[PDB]
Amino acid sequence: VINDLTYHVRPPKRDLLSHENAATLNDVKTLVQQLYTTLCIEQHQLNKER
Amino acid sequence: DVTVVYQNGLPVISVRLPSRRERCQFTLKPISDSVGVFLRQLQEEDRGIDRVAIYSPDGVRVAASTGIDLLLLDDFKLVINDLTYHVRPPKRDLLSHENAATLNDVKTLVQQLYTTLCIEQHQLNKER
Amino acid sequence: DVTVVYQNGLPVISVRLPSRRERCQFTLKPISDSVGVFLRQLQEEDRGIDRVAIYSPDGVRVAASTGIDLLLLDDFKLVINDLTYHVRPPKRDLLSHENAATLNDVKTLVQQLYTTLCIEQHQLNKER
Amino acid sequence: VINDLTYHVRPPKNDVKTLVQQLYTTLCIEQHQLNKER
Amino acid sequence: DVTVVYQNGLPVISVRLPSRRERCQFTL
Amino acid sequence: KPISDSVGVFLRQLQEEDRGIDRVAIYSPDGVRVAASTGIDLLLLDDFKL
Repeated sequence: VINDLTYHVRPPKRDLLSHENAATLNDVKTLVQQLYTTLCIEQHQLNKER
Repeated sequence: DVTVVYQNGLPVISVRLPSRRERCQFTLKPISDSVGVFLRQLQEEDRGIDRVAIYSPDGVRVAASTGIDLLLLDDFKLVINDLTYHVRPPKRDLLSHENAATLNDVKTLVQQLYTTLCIEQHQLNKER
Repeated sequence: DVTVVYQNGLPVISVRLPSRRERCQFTLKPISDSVGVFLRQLQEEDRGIDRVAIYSPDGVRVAASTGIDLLLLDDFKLVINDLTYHVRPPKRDLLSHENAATLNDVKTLVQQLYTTLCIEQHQLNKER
Repeated sequence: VINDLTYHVRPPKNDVKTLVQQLYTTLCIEQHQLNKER
Repeated sequence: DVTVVYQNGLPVISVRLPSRRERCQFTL
Repeated sequence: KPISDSVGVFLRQLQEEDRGIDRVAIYSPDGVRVAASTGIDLLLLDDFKL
């Protein structure tokens, strides 16, 4: 969107990833993030440096 | 009407804005961001917000020092200038109270993804 | 009226703050956080706080760059402009004797998973 | 671009798989090291 | 819904504002 | 001073007199907002929701 001109723009789409594998990999990412938040890794991490 | 969905590992929160009354979305890193950065991002994207603040649902205000993902374990009340929004889709999933079973889930997904890509052939192709 | 709560092994200090008379809670760190920036963010959350100070009740000022874990054992006296608050830290239980190796194995393994995930966009960042 | 003339200046001079392979070996370092120690 | 009325010699225009959706007035 | 000051000058003085204030306004006896450049004497004709 520019001044009153809705240029609808698309990229030349390259997927290079299946949908089910994307869902599994997203689950892996979010699950590691939730566990990092859950058991408070960075506290233990700075505790080793201390 | 505030939602949040995990697209590709990042939480994508989507929110209604006062000026121009368009819903806007915000993709934010759970680790490199505090809520103060998020409120800067709200008042930076659209300057029609006089006051914004995040309320934990006990009425207590979540100040601008906490982590995003620390706040994403709970649902919470978002206050734009007058409209409040108790936002509760953050998809609280860690009800197991067992960390080892979640790591079993981790290696289950990893072995599944290892198998479905036939990646050992790619590794031998790299060495070849 | 100010309480200190352990959430996820982290101290949460909820404060009855000035003019917008609310509870504002602070998610802190024992080690990386210190008094000199805790008071900075407390001054950040309400600009109208003129004089803020903190000390163990026999002391007159606990020092700047005091470790918060040193303060998480003693009854500090929190000082705001009109208000004083001497309050206590809660008790921190531990199972670091027989679940120690198991939980630290889990901590090490999930940190290795996290540095597997996050390192790719950090290599390029450090290269830039 | 100058007002008239044109310099063709000549100066002299997958990604998911690597991540999931590092992730796969991250699950199976410790038992492999404990076996290789013996 | 914009109006303007002459209060004491000055035009007092009153207008709706997007943020907070309160009508505001302007004496000019 | 009603002969020299506008609403915005009074509100910036009320703003700087504290620091813990962020939102200030002067409303009508009705719900509408008196602007910044309005003269004080026009505001002191009647009451107002501060």
